[PDB]
Amino acid sequence: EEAFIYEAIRTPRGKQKNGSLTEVKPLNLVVGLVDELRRRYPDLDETLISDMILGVVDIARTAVLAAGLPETTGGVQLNSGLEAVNTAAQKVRSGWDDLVLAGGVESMWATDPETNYRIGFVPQGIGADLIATLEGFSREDVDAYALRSQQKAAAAWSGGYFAKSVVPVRDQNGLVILDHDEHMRPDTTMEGLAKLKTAFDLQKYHWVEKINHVHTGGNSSGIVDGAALVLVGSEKAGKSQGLTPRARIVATATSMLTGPTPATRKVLDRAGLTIDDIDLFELNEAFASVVLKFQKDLNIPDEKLNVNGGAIAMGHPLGATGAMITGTMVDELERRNARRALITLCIGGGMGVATIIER
Amino acid sequence: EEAFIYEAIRTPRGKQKNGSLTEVKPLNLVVGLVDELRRRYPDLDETLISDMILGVVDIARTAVLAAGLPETTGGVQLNASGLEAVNTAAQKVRSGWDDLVLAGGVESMWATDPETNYRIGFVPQGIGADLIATLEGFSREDVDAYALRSQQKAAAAWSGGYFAKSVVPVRDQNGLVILDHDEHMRPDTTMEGLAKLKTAFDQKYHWVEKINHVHTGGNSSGIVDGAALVLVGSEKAGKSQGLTPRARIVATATSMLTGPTPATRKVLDRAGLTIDDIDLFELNEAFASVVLKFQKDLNIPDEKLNVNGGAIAMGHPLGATGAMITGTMVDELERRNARRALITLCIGGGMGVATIIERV
Ligand SMILES: [Cl-]
Repeated sequence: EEAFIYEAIRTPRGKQKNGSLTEVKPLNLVVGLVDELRRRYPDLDETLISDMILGVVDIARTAVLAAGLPETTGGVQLNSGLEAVNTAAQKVRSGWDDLVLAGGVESMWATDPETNYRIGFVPQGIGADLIATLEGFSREDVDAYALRSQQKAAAAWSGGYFAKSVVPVRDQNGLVILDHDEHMRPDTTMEGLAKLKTAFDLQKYHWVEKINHVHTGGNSSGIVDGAALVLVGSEKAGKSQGLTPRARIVATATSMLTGPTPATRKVLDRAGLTIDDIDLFELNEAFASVVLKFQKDLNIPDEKLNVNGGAIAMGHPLGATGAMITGTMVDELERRNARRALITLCIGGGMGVATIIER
Repeated sequence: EEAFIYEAIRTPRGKQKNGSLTEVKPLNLVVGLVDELRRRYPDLDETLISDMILGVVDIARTAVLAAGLPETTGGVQLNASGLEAVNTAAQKVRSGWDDLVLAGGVESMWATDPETNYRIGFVPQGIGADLIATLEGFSREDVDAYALRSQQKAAAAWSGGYFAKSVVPVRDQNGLVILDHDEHMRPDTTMEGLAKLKTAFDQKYHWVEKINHVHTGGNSSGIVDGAALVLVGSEKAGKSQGLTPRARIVATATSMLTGPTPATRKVLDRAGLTIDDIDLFELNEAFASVVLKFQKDLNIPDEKLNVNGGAIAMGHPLGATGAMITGTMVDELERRNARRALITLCIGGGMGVATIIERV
């Protein structure tokens, strides 16, 4: 039993505290995606949707009720060792569930020194600086990575790449509240990044005399509000409801900011694939050094990594991350007419998840 | 891809506060079961064990490490809501990418009984149980007779030797036996004894004037210490390691105290089975009224239900419950040369889970 992605949508991402989604309750952010799916697929028999799976870093069960999904639909809420998309594929592959909604939601800690904005866990930030210290990534390296995120995000937005999947959030009278990723800073420059103050100032690594603190509010991802859902199902369930499969989930696997690397090696193993076989690599951008280390570890070509930008630009939506970056790849495989993407992030108490999809 | 159960072991159950496992750390209860699986299958390649999944009401990750399981084995903690250990393990194996999985749980020290101040176990849960008794017409005598039969059938199973293969004694750091039996059991229980007990829990159902409070510390299950583990795997994993499959997991499904009923109807639908096709029904005994309602709802024969006793007698081990009652059925199918059992419990923010196994 193969698991296919039939749809993958998401909310634009709102800045927390003083942004556009601050008054919108997380439930309503999730129910609006269900309502968009219904507009897209009005004939859909929801009796086949066995679970809504929500990552939150009783909303899954409450969301089912507020959306008016069937009472036969369960709610699964995830913070240990699992991930939403990975869980939905295993359910469907097991052959006892027919359609699953999988994704997550975030709605308002490490903080950047000048803006007081969440970026987002203190010891993670120190680890990030340790990685840069151990691996020899300079302040200019991590800033150059941040710049390329903002640039690729800007190119993706202005190029229309996200038009199909990014669903405007509207108020209870229909006025658009937010239709774009407002955390983006497309005016970002290397000179601007260099003035920013470092934000995170160990005995296992006893040869390190001093940590070279290089991460800031500009090369670490700010936390943003948002929701995302992926509709996963069997072949028979989708051909039942006249849905067109958009990608196949080839393999998934699971394995303190270094987790994505081995989970990626493992998923590649399970699928009988190598790095050369993957057209696009998508890794959540929690901190620039962590992405650079992943790239350095696996010899990942620059032109294949986070090709439409990542969380440094658009924001880190915590629980919603997995469904957002999956959908970003489902869409980008189609725009490129490319074949395979590998999507990976932290679960993540030290633990990573990696998933290979096929167009 | 079929999911098979290759082994199912469990700790005896310790009374909380004054009992035999009160100073045994929950981590050690789990590690002991791993070390027992090793004694049984010493040539087993643990590299095929992809996860340890533990329900508890960072212990799964710490368990993997303390047990010296491989660094490739991950930990999954269900405390992750709407999921159940054994059901999650089955689906992983059936998915085809995981070869062997350890699934179970652990409890180690709220509604209490009015006299001995034990725990039994959430106050409003007990009110719902009384409410069910009132709506359905179960008397105090009905709920007590149910408790009595739990004690009797557990007494029977224990003295008959039924649990000898699966209940693994807990031992101290010098090897002395700390606990080898289900010490919460009260085999001397009588109807006269149960009737003296004080009730513990005294607009949707606007036609009910007063709730008939019938639940006590003798017909609601006390919470106990314990751990349990089920080893689930694929056909090929078992044949590489030369393990003998004991049962196949036919189906499993998921759906305040009524959840097991629809989950059971659902699992039955998925497997293409009726109630007549099941030899044994095993439902966790949180409260006597809830077991009687399940039985009454689905027309379950008395001789098929909780046939070796349940939590009222042996104790409710919270997170360990699913693996313990699963193992109870793997053994009892074997002992009867019977074919199928249905194992069910609350997850359970209102959510029930039911799983059908078939003896292989
Ligand atoms: Cl890049």
